[PDB]
Amino acid sequence: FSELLDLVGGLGRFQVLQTMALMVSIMWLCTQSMLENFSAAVPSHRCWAPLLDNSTAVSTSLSPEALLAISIPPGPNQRPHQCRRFRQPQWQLLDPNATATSWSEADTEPCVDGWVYDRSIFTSTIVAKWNLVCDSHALKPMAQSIYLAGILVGAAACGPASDRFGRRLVLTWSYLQMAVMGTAAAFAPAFPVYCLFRFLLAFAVAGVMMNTGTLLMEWTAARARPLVMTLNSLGFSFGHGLTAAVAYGVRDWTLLQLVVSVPFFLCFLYSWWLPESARWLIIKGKPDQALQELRKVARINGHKEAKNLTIEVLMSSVKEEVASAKEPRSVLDLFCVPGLRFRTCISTLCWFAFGFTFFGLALDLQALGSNIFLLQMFIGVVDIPAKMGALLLLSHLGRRPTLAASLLLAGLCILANTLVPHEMGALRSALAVLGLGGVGAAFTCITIYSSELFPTVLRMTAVGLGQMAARGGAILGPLVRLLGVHGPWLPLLVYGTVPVLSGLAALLLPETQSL
Ligand SMILES: *[C@@H]1O[C@H](CO)[C@@H](O)[C@H](O)[C@H]1NC(C)=O
Ligand SMILES: O=C(O)c1cnccn1
Repeated sequence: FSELLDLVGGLGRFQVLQTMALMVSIMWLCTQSMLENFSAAVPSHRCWAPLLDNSTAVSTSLSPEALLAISIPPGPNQRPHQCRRFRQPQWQLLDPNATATSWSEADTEPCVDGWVYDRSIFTSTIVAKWNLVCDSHALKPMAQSIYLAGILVGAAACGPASDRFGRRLVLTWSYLQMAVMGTAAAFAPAFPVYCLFRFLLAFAVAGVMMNTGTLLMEWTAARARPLVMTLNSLGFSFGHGLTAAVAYGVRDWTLLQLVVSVPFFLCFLYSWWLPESARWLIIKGKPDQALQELRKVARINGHKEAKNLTIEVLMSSVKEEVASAKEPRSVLDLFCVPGLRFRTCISTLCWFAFGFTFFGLALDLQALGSNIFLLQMFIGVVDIPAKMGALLLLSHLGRRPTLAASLLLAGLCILANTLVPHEMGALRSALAVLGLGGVGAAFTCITIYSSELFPTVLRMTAVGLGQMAARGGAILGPLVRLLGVHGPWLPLLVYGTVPVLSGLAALLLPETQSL
């Protein structure tokens, strides 16, 4: 194909503008995924109680700090209980002689009148709107899991649809669906409806990602292709900083979810001016339209050789692409061939480790450290040098030790976070940030390495299985957080163990750098 691109400008003004236009959309797309650190933050809470919250009653001579101790019992973390209140105010508990043995646990009752939430950091969040606390605590990670499951299902649908209807068309309607479903999720009347709209938003997020990457590749000359996928990878890195920047200014969840969605109407609008993939048009038998796209790109690049092209030139020069239809393959082929079972298992395990660990940890930063805004910023700031250093080491040391050391770095940082005492919030934050940096570096490695471990006809099927396995593991990410009831160290132990074991397994893969 690339000879046509060289006649048209294989890197130039058009590809520069296209890369910029698609990177901006990827930034906003990243914010959509990261939003529920802020849209679904858990403000500290207690039961509603008459002496504290019905100020219209007879006036109080005591201070709130005394009334709270008189009204809400102490909880396990030596702080006011989040799910119980005294059935009758415990005036006896104010005296200096008093003890916790002065009341029976049967003297408490659950929050019949509902909860009161701390408004000092966030004005509102879905947790506070629909009382996703106490017996309902499981509903937050369920919502996160439903979003990630939407991404899995949308990716499964995108492939067939993209090959039938074209890269640009599916990208266009994906942008529209993101705008519409995000706006709808901002105004959901009930929690089931919020879940439905977040699922349908995720369904489109998958389409945007896949077709962004594909439509960059099918318009970029090979000499510049590694660079462009590196830039596509940094779009998400800037998205993390953008999430921190927007969420710092917009403390109200409806307004936040609306503000990050509105941009996709603009993305939808300018996706109509992008040219459709010429490879796809020729493969599907429409060289007359492909000629129009090619001459359009040549005009954008200010070129002069555009006069030379005709549909016969296209059909003659793109034969090498047209021939690709003759050799179909399937996922079972990866496991039936005895020499490839081993590679497939270990590689898929690495993909799974990336997805599971990242969307396990990155979606509860409120638990990993002291300040969520700086945490969300720094998992973007550190992700950039992690990725660049990964590329350098992946060139100098080879694929095998770089992937192994990256995953082991991630795992050992996350596991160390179970040892560091709770008082050292700064160090706990730093170790979490470094762990997520290692996971990003490992993503950079496994993307490339999975493209080299396999023979050329199975290459695409193997990368497909890998990315689908990452999508699948991400669903289990949030659900494993429910183990925290047995101790906050246990989810960290799981999130840390998975990358360690997969990193050790990666040492068994063959090195694919030629020397
Ligand atoms: C609040 O106190 C007023 C005092 O007159 C009382 O009439 C009202 O029923 C109380 N409401 C609640 C919810 O306790
Ligand atoms: O690893 C992936 O490809 C993934 C998983 N869940 C959500 C987004 N991306």
